[PDB]
Amino acid sequence: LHKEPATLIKAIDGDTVKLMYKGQPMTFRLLLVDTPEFNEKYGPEASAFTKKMAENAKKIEVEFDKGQRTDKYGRGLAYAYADGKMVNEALVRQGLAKVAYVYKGNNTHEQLLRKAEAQAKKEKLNIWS
Ligand SMILES: Cc1cn([C@H]2C[C@H](OP(=O)(O)O)[C@@H](COP(=O)(O)O)O2)c(=O)[nH]c1=O
Ligand SMILES: [Ca+2]
Repeated sequence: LHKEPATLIKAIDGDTVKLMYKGQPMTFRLLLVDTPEFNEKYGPEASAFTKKMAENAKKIEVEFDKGQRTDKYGRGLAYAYADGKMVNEALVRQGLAKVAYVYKGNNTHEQLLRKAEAQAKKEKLNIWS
């Protein structure tokens, strides 16, 4: 897999963000994770976490997996990075997302994220508290 450039257009919530990619606006949904909706417990914390990570970043990149690159809603499916740090992983490590939506053929970083979820659970962080 490889990283490609994008720029932030707007934070949306914990697991979706509006980025410009190959010069076009797109909503990206983060692969392999599920944040609470804003209206749910830890939703506002998840939104804030992703917003801060994306806005503070000097460099945003997206990394598509081997399979589908857009979902049935026209959302781009990617791993997102802020200054080299994967947002998907960071959310899970902080207990602000669960590993979820692991479809065959778009699951390259599954075990990395499960290891992060285990550590968040051990620490009883946020959604595991
Ligand atoms: C993360 C992800 C979601 N989806 C679809 C599955 C779910 O369909 P349904 O809407 O019918 O539940 C929805 C969950 O996204 P959200 O968590 O953003 O709601 O997005 C994919 O198709 N591929 C994916 O990789
Ligand atoms: Ca969600």
